[PDB]
Amino acid sequence: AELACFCYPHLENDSYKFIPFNNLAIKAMLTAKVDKKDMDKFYDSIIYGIAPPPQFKKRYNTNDNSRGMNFETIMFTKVAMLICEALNSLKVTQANVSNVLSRVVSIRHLENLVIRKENPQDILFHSKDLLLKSTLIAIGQSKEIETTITAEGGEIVFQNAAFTMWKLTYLEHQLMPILDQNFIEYKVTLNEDKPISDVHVKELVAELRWQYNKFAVITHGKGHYRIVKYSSVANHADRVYATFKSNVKTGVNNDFNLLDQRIIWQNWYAFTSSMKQGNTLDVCKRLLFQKMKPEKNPFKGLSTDRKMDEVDQ
Amino acid sequence: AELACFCYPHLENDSYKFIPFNNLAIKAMLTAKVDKKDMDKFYDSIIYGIAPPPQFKKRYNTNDNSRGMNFETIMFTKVAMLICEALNSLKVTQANVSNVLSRVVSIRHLENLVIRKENPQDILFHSKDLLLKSTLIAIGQSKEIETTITAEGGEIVFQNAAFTMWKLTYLEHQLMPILDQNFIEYKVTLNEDKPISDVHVKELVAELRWQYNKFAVITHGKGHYRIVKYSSVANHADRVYATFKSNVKTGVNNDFNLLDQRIIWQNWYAFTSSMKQGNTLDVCKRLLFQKMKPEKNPFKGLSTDRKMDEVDQ
Amino acid sequence: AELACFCYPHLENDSYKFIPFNNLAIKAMLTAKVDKKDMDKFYDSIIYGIAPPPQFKKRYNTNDNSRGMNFETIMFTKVAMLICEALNSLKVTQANVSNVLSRVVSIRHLENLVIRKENPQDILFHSKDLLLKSTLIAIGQSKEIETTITAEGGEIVFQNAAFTMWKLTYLEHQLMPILDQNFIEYKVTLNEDKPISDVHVKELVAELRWQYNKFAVITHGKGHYRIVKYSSVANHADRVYATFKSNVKTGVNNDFNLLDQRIIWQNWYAFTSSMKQGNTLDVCKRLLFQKMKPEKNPFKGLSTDRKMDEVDQ
Amino acid sequence: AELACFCYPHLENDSYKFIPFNNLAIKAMLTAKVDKKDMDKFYDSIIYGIAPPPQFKKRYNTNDNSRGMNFETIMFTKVAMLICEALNSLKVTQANVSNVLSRVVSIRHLENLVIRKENPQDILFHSKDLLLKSTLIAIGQSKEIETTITAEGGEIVFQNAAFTMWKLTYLEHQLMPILDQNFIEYKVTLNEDKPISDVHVKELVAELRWQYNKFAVITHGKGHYRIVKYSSVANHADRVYATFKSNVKTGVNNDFNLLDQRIIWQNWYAFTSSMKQGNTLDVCKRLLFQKMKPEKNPFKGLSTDRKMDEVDQ
Amino acid sequence: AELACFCYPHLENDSYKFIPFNNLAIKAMLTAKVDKKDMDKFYDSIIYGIAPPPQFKKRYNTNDNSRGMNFETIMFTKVAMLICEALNSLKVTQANVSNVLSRVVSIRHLENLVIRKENPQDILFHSKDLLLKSTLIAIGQSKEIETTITAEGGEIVFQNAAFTMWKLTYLEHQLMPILDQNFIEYKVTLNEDKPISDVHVKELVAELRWQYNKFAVITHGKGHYRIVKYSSVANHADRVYATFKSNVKTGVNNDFNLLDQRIIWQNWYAFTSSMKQGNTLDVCKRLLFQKMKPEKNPFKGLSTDRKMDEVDQ
Amino acid sequence: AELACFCYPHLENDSYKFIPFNNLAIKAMLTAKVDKKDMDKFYDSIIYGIAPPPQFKKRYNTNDNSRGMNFETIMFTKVAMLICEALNSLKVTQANVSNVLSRVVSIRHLENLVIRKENPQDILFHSKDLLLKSTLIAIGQSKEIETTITAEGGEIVFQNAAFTMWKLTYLEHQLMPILDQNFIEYKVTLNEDKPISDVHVKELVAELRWQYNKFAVITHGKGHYRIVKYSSVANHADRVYATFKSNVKTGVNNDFNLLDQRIIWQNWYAFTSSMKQGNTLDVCKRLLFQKMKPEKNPFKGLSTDRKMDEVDQ
Ligand SMILES: [Cl-]
Ligand SMILES: [Cl-]
Ligand SMILES: [Cl-]
Ligand SMILES: [Cl-]
Ligand SMILES: [Cl-]
Ligand SMILES: [Cl-]
Repeated sequence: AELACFCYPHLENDSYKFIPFNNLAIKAMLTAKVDKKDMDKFYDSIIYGIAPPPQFKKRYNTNDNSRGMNFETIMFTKVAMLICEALNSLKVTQANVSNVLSRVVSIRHLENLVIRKENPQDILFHSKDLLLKSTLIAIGQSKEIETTITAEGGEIVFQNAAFTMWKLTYLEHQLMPILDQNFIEYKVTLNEDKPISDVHVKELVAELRWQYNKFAVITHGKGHYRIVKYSSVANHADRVYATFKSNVKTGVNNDFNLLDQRIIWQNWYAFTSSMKQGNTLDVCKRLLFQKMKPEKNPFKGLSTDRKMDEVDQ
Repeated sequence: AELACFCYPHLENDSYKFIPFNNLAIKAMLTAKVDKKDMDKFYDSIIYGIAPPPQFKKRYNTNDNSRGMNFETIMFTKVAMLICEALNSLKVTQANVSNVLSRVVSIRHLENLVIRKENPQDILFHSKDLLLKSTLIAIGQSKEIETTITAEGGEIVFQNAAFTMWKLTYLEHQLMPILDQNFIEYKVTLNEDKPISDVHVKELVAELRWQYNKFAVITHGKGHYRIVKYSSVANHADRVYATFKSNVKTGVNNDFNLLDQRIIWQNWYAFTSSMKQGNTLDVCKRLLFQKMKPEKNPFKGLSTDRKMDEVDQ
Repeated sequence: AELACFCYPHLENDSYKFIPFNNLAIKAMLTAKVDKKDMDKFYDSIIYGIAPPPQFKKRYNTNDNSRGMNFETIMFTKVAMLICEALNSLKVTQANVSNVLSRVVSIRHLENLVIRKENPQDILFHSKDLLLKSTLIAIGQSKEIETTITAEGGEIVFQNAAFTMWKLTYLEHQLMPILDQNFIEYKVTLNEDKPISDVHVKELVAELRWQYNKFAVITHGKGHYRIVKYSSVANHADRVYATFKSNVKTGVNNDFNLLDQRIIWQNWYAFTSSMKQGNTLDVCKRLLFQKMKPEKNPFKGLSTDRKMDEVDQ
Repeated sequence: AELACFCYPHLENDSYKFIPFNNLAIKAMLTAKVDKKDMDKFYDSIIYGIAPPPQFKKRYNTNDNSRGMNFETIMFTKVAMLICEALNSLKVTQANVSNVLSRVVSIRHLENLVIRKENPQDILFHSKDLLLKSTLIAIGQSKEIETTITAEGGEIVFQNAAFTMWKLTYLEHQLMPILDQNFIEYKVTLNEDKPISDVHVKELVAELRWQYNKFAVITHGKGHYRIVKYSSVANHADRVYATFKSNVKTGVNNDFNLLDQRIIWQNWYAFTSSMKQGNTLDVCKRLLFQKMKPEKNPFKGLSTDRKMDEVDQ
Repeated sequence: AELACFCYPHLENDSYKFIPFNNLAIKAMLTAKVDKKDMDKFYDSIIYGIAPPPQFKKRYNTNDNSRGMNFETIMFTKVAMLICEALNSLKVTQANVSNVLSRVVSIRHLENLVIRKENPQDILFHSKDLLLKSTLIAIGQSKEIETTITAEGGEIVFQNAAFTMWKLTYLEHQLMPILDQNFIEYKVTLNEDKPISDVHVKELVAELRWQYNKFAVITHGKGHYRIVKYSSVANHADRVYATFKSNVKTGVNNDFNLLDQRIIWQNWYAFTSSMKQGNTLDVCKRLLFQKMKPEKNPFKGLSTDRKMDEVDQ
Repeated sequence: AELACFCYPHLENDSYKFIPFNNLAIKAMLTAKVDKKDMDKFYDSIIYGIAPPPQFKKRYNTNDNSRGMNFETIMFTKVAMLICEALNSLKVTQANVSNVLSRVVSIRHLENLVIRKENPQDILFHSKDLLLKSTLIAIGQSKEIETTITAEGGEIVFQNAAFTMWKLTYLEHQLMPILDQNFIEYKVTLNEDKPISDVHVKELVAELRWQYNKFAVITHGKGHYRIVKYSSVANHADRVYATFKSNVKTGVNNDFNLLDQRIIWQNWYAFTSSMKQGNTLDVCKRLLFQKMKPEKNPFKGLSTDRKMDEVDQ
C-alpha cells in the first residue's frame, strides 16, 4: 500500500513531520461523501483528526473489501509509527513530500519489522540506527541492500556462515495477512558482503534440494533469494517483469542482481537474464516454461550425501 | 434523571463544590426508613457518606425497578465525575444550587460523552475546554447549541462537509441502556455554522432516502436532526409538545429551531410549526397523522440517482 | 454443478438406476493420476466404489479450491439421495442418460429442497409426489413452473393470497454456501395460477418499496420474482442473457416470462424485453444503466400509506 | 503382540472357539501373584472370566508400561472380536491351537482393519469374505498376499491403475498408537496381479520423487512397498534381516519379494538381494550405507516434468 | 390465551377433531397481509398447514411482543396436544365449536399439567382419565372443582391430611413464563371433600403464619386457596371482581366459594363477601384497604407454638 | 482463634512489635515433630521464619481438619496485618504480651474489618484512627462498645436514624467461613449514643416482625442486637452463659447490656436477666423454653400497618 495510507505530513520548523492516523478517522472517511475533485485530498473527520485521501478506500478492509488492511488493529498503529519514525529521520522538504507518500511498499514487510523491533532478543530492539536502516530500506528511502542484519524477519529455519533462511510467517500477520492458507514462502539473506566460499554455497543448495525440493529458488533483483513454490513462479515473473518495465519507463534505477547462477533455478536465471537484455515479456516467459535440463548439477549428488547422512543418523 | 442523583454540594470557600456519591451509599439509602418530611433531604449512610434524597428512589435500578439506572456500575462513577467536573467549573452560589441539582438531563447523553472523553482518538480527550463545553450543554448549563464538535457521540455512519450522522448505540450502554431491542436512533449534527450549500443538503437527503427510508427526519428544537423510526414519531411529538407547553408555563426560553424544511419530514415540520404558532396538542397532532403528499420532492429522483450508482458499482 | 457430480448410472432391468457416490471415493479420485483420455470416465476407487469423472475435480472443495462443494458433509449425501430418488422415478434409457447427468443445476436449490423435505411441518415431508415434482423442476427434468408449493424454500418473510416471499438463507448452507457475507437474496413465488387482483399486486409492491427499498425486483424468466440488491443486477443481466444466447444456439426452449410489468423494476423489464426482441447484449445492457424515471408509479404513494400506518401503530 | 493377548480357546464340538477377554480380567491379572510355573497359563479372575497368561504382562499399558497396548479401550474389544471372528472361521484343532495363539502380529494393522470394517463406504464393510481374507493375512493364517482390496487401510494419498498409496495414521490409533510424533509412514499396495505398464510405474516413481523425496522406498518382502523416512531405514533393515534369519532357522517359508528394482531404493535392493544370497548382516548392511549412485535414473528428469507441470498449473 | 391459539377444528365423521398448529404456520401468519374482514378467519400458510386467526397476533411472542407465548418451543406443541386430546374426548358439534375455541384459559396452568403428565412418578402419567379430568377443568369444559389429584402441579412445599401446598414455578416455564423475577405464588388444594378437622385447619394456618407471613391467603372462587404476596392483592381483587361482573352480565355461572373464613385473609373475605352481595367495586375495594384487626386470631399464638418448636429443634 | 495464631512478638526498643507468620512456616510447623514440653513454644521453620506454637495445630485447616482456618489464603495475611497494626499501636510490655497473644477473638469479625478497610467507599478506608478503634474492639484490647461506625461490616439491609442492620455474609468468607449453608445471621448496631425515640424503636421492631419473623432478636451483652434464627437460640444461650460463668470465675469485667426490653425477644430477656441475677444455667434455660406470651406487643399491629402499606404499594 502507499505510505499515505498510514500518516499525513505536518509542516513543523520548515521541515515535514509525519503523524499516524487514528483508525476511527479512517472509519469516518470510509463513510464520507466526497467530491471527485477532493478524492485525492486528506480528509478531515473533525472528531478524530486527519484521515487518508479517499482515493485509498480499497486499501482498507471493510465488509465490502477483504483485500485491504485491518486498519483498526493495533498493528496498524505500530506500522504507522514505524513509518513515521523513519520518515521523520529524514527532514523531508516541501518538494519531495508528495513523492514519498505515494510510494507503495509491502505492509507485510513492515509488520515483520515491528515484530523484530519489539523483541528484546533481536538486534533491532537494541540499535535504533539498525531499525532506522531496515525501515528506510522497506519504505524505499535507501539505496542500501537488505541483508540478514536488516531483514524483515520471520522464523530462522537454516543458517550458514553466509546465509540465513527465513520463513515468512505471513499467515499469522495481524494487519494484512495472506488469506490463502496454501501460502508458504521463504527468504535467504546474506550475512555479509565478504565473498561466499564454494563450500558454503554447496551447504545452502544441499538444504534447498533436500528440505525444499518442491520450491523454486528465485529473486526479485534485490540482494536476496526468494524460495517460492513453483505454482507461483509465473506470477513472480509477471510482477518482476512489470516492475522492470515500469521503472525503465519512469526512469528509476533498474539494478537487478541475478545472484548466484548455481543457486537460482535455471529458468529463473534464464527469464531474468533475458529481462536484463531488454526482451519482450513473451520471449522471457518462454524461457521460463521450457525443459532445459540440465544446466549443470553444479554440485553432484548433494541429495545423496544428505540421504546417507540421514540413514546413519 | 436529576443531577441530584449523581452528586451533592459542598460549601467550600463561599462557593459550591460537587462530590459524587458512593454507590453503597445509594444502596443504604434504598433500604432506609425515612420520614416523609425528610424524603427531599440528602441521606447520611454513616459508612459510605452522603446519598441522594430518597425521593429519587426510582431512578435507581433494584429488583423492584428496571426503569432506573445501574448505579453500582463504574459508568455511574464516571458520569458523576463528568457532571461534578462541569458543575465545579461554575462557581455555583447558595442561590442557584437547588435549581442546578433539580435539572433533569439525559443520562445516555452523558455516558456517551464519557465514552468520547476516554478515547485518545477523540478531540474531547485532548481539549478539556471542549469537554467542558459539551458537558455544560448536556447538563443544560449553557445556551450554546450542540454541534458535531460537542456531540454526545456514537458511531459515525455518514459524514459531509456540513453534517455528521451518528448512530446512538444506546443498546450497549452500561448505566441506563435502552431495554427495547428494537430501538434504533440516529442523530445528524452540523459541522459548522457556515451556511450549507444545496449540494450538501442534497447529499444528506439522498443518504436518508436510500439508507434510512424507514426513518422519519425530525428534531426536538435544538440545533440537530433526529432520525427516528416512524413507529416512534407520535411519542416524540408528545415529548416535544409537553416540553414546549411546560417551559412556556414556567417562563423558560422556548427557542425551537425547525431546521431545514427540505430535510425534515413534512408532518413533523407541520406539527412543530403549528406548535410554535401556539395551537393545541390536538390541532398539531392532527397535522402529524394526515396524508399531505407531496409537499415537494425538493430534489427529484434522488433515490434513482443512488440506485444507478449502485448498479454500476 | 452437474448431476454427474452426485451419482452414477447402473443398468438394472433395462432401465437406469442412480447411485450416490461415497465421499471417500471422491477423495481417492481427487488424488488419482488419470490419463487425459479417461478424464471424462467414471473413476474406480476400488475401496469405496465408483467416483465422478475427474474432469469435475473443481466442483469439489479442497485446500486448492474453495469454489466447489463440501462433498464430505452429510448434506452431500442427502442431496445425492434427493437427486437419485427423482432420477429413478424416471426410467431413464441408454440414450438420454448422458444428457441427464451433464445437466448443470443449482446445488443450493437442492440443499433447500432437502431442508424442506426433512421438516415434518412442511408439505413436502408428507407428499412424496410433491417432493418428486419440486426436485424434477430443480433438476431440470420437468417443464412445470416452480410455484409456492414446489419452491426451494427458505424463511417466509411476507405472504399474500397471491405471493409468498422467501429469504434465501444461502449463507447458512452446508454443502455449497455463499461465501460473500454481504449476500442477501429473496424470492417471490406465486401461490396459484388464478389471476392476481390489483389489490394483491399493490400489497406486494407496497412491501417491496417499504421493506426492500435497496432491492431490485427482477426475474430469470421462470415463473417467479427474484429480489436482489442493485449491486448485483449487472451480473444477473449477464447470467440471464448468456443463458438466453446459449439455449437459443443449442435449440432449447427459450420461454422467458417477463412477469408483471408493475412489479418488475423498469430497467429489468426493458433489458429483458429487448432480450426477447433478439438484440445484442450491448443494446440490452444499455437499457439497464439509464435513468428512465418514471415509467409510472403504478400505485401512488404506496410508501406514504405504509408510513402513516407505522406512525399510527 | 501375540494373539493370546486378545482371546482364549474354548473346546466346543471338538473344535476350538475363541473368546475375547474382558479388560477388567486383564486388570485383575496384572495385580495377581502367580507362581512362575503358572506364568504361561491362562489366568482366572473369578469375577470377569479368563485372562491372558501373566507372561504377557508387558503387552499391557500400565503406569509401569507405556510400550504395551491400551487394553481398556473399546478398540481392544473390537480388535479381539476381529481376531476371534477370523480364528473361528478356521476350525482350529487341539494340535495347532498353541501355535496360533503364540503368533505375533501387528496390532496397528488390526486396528486399521477394524477402521475399514466399520465404515459403510469401505468394501470390507459389505463383504464378510473380504474382511475374513484381510484379517487372516494380518493374523498370519493365510499364504495370500495383501493387495489394495485386502489392505490394512489408512488415508489414500495417491492412486493409479496399478497402485494405491496409503498413509499409515498410526499417531491417531486408540489401542497401540505410535508414541513418536515424528512418525510418518506410507504404504503402496498393488491393485491387481495383472502386470504393471512402464507408464504406470513411471507415475508412481514421479509422485515419490516429487512428493516424498525425503522418503526411502523399501519393502519387508511381502507384496507391497513401504515408504519410510531414511532416518528409519537402518532399523527396517535390522527388523527385516532378523525375521529372515529367524524363520530360516525355524524352517518357516522365507519368500521375499524384492519387488520392482526401478521403484525400490538402490541400497535397499542391494541389502535385501544380498540377504536372499545368504550373506551376513554385516555384508548386507554395508551395502545399505554406501554411495552407489547412480544405479540409473530409470526414468529421466521425472522431477523436472512434474516441476514444469506445477509452473504451468 | 384463547384455545383457538393452539388448534383448529376438522369435521370428521360429523364430529369435530382438533389439530395442533405447526409453529412455522404461525410464523407465516405473523408476516402475512390480511384484510380486516379475514382477521377472524383461520389462515392458510400453504407450506405448513392452517394457522390461527390473525386477530390473535399478540398472543405470540415476536421481536415486537414479549407479552405473548413462545410458540416455537416444544412446549407449545405439548400444550396444543394436551388441549386437542381433551377437546377430542368431547364430540364437539358444529354449534358449540366456536364457543369452545374462543375460551380464554391459563397457558401456565396447561404447561404445568404437561409437566405432571410426562412424569412417571405422577398419578396423571398413569391415569388417562385423571389427566383428561384435570385438562377439562383447566380448559373450562368441566363444572368439576380442581382438587389435589387434578391440580396443575408445581413443587409440594407442605402437605396435610387435608391440604397440599404447591409452589407455582412460573419463572421456569418454557411457553409463557412470568417475566417479573419478583414473582412468587403458591396454591393450596384440598385432598378430599371429606370435612376438614379443626386440627388440620390449624396446621395449615400455622405454616402460613410462620413460613409465609409476607403472603395473603386469598382465593379466586374456585375450590382452592391462592397464597399471594400483599403487593399483588389489589390486582387480584380487580381480576376477580371483573370476572364476577363479566359473567354476571353474560349470564354464566357465578359460583364463588369464599372458603374457610379462618384461613382467608380478613380483607379478602370482606371484599369478596361484599362482591357476592352485589356491591360496587369501590365499596368492595374499600374493605380491602382498611385496618380491621383483629377479626379473631382463630387459633391463638400459633406462631409462638412453632417458635418454641424451632427453639427446641 | 487466639491472636498467637497470626503473629509473634519481637522485642524492639524495649517495646514489642508483632510480625505476621509466613503461611509456609505454618505448613512446616504442621508437619514437625515437637516434644510436648515445646508444644507451647514458637516454632522455627528455618526456611520461612517463626511459626505459631504447635499447640494451636487444629486452628489450621488441613486434610485432617476442616474446623480451623484457611491460613494459606491471602486473607490470612491481611488479617494478620490488621492485628499486628493494632497490636503495634499499643506499646505492649514484656508483662502483658503473653496475655494479649492468648486472647481468643472472632476471625470472621476480623475478615469483615479487612473487607471494610480495603473499600474506598467505607469510612474505615479513610480514617486510620477509626480502623484502629474498630480493630482494638474486635481484638478485645478496648473497653469501647462497637457501634455502627466501628462495626465489623456486612451488607446493610435496613437503616434508621438510630440503627443499622447488617447481614453477616459469613458464607462467602475466605479465611474461616461458616460451613453450614443454612447459616443466616444479622446484626443491629446503634448509630449514636443519643437516646432513641419511640418512633425509631417502632420502625426497627416493625421491620423485624415483617422481614425477619423467623428470627429471634437477642444480644451477647455488648452494645448491639443479634438477629439469629430460633433453631440457634439454645446454642447462643449456652455460649453466652458460659462466657458469663467463665469471666465471673476469672474476675474479668462482666458488663452485660440487656438492651431494649421492647426489642429483645422475651425469653432472651428473661434468660439473660436471670443470668445477671446469678442463677444456674438450668433455671435460666428454663425461662428460654417456656411459653410466656404475651409479655406485651409493645407496639400493636405493627405487622398489620406494614401489611396495608404493601397492599397499597
Ligand atoms: Cl529480491
Ligand atoms: Cl434537537
Ligand atoms: Cl425466475
Ligand atoms: Cl512388505
Ligand atoms: Cl380459586
Ligand atoms: Cl452483643
